[PDB]
Amino acid sequence: LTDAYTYANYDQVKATHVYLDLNVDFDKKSLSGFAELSLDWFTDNKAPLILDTRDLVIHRVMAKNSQGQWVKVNYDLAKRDDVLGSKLTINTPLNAKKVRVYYNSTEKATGLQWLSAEQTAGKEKPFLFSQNQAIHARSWIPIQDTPSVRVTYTARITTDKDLLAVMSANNERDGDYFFSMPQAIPPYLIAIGVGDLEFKAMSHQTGIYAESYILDAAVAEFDDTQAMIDKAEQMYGKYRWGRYDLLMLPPSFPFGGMENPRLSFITPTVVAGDKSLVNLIAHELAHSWSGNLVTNESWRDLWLNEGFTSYVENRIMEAVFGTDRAVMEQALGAQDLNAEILELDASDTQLYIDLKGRDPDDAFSGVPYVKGQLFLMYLEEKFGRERFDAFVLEYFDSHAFQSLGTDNFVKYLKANLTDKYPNIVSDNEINEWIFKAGLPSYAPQPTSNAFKVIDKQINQLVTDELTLEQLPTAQWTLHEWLHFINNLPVDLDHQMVNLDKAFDLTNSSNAEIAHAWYLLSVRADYKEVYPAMAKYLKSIGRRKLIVPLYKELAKNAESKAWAVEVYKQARPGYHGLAQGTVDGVLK
Ligand SMILES: [Zn+2]
Repeated sequence: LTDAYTYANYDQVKATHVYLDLNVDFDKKSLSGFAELSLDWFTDNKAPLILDTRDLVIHRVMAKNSQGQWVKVNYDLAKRDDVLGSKLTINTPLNAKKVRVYYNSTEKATGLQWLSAEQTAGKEKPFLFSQNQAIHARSWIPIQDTPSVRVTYTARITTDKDLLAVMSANNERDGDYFFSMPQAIPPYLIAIGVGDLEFKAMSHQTGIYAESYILDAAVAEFDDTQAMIDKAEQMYGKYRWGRYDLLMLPPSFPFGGMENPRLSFITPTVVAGDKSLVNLIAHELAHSWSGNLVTNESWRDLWLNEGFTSYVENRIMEAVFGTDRAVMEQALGAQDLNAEILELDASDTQLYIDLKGRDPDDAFSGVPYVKGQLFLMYLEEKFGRERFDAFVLEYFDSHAFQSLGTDNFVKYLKANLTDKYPNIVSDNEINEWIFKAGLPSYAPQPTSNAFKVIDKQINQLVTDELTLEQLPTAQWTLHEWLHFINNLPVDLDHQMVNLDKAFDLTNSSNAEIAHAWYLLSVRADYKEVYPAMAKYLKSIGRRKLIVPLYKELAKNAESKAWAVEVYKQARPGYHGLAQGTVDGVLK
């Protein structure tokens, strides 16, 4: 029961399957039908089935008694929590083997985005998609929303004729689809998308679903993913899910992607045209092992997820693209970790983070990913890949479709590494790594030559105050451009213009570029890139591409006001998960 946030008494009862009978109503913006949990009881004496819910409407609850008869049981729907929602206590027959809840979700459901046909690319049909991480599955599924509880699911979804349903299971149009996931997964991984979707594959087990405009552009961009999976299997074990597809969501998607088994939800912001932001997909394919195959039991073990997924993400990048692309990305990333540790509370920089009773979304940083990566990179360098990678492979094989907590990871990390090959790493470096704030100083600090030739170059003194701009720009990769803009000095102000007029980083195609540019601009007061930044902020709603922009922007009361004026235009359209965040950084 290492886990607040769940009213679910997963102590005595545990659901092993979920049959969903739902109807997708776009006018009422609600899914309505029923959830049929199949349970496994541990205690011989009577106990209630406690389930998590949110802005769910309950019609009736049934359970199967000692004689398989669907009898009506009664429930209590507790007062709504601000973060956990309303606890549903259903009074179930001693050992009820099943329970059927009849409900609907409401449009205020926090785990679902209802996009009007106009907020879509087709402009003709609306679009729906889920995001159930961390604790939003309950907003449209009465269940034990806990990463500690894994269930298989089958689901009968009803939609309109001329709309397609997708989920994180096997899809065998008409408007009557039924999906099946025979693989036990925690709820945050139950996902659904409905819209005017088209499908093209790329390989034998990889394809894409999208709105046509981005379809072929997307298939041209991730046609490497098959490679990700073959190189990834080589070192990490088999891809136990069968198929791996990509679901491009509309520009409104708040994140960069969700690792929904068999169907990763990807932001359109990565279809750049040059394959530069592709580590995102290598990153979502990494979850297949960390955070999907083996999942954190609570949200304080969230690093066992992002950490390892970030580490494996890079490896897959080295294997298919080469270690120079690979460490060019570890550096670029470690620079932000350092920047975040600085703006962060010296309590959140810990790996086994304390949530303090916060929202699993509020309490969220880059820490567990990069610091959890440097951590495993530390054990790599310490033991070697042979030994480290054999261990990591067993680690995934041994926890196949299981849950794990920080304390136990340690027990295993010791019994299978740190103690297997003794006297290399001490339990002080282990404890220090996962429990203490900031970085250990002896923490790997990936360094990229190419980057660092640039470092030397950024030294064109006061400005064209040694060297012209006849640098190797015409050879600069996306990575090499973010490093330039990134450690370029914040004292260029206007001084800045050669830069934009020569390379035009303002109207820069790649979004990452546009980002780092406006970030630096507003910092140095390059006040010139405010209009382009406006459309940018109004257009895209990915958090990690507007959030930090709204932060720096909202730190000069005169500037912080320009924010509210635009955030009042871009506000509608953003995903709730984003609005929420920007709503706080904008006072
Ligand atoms: Zn992730």
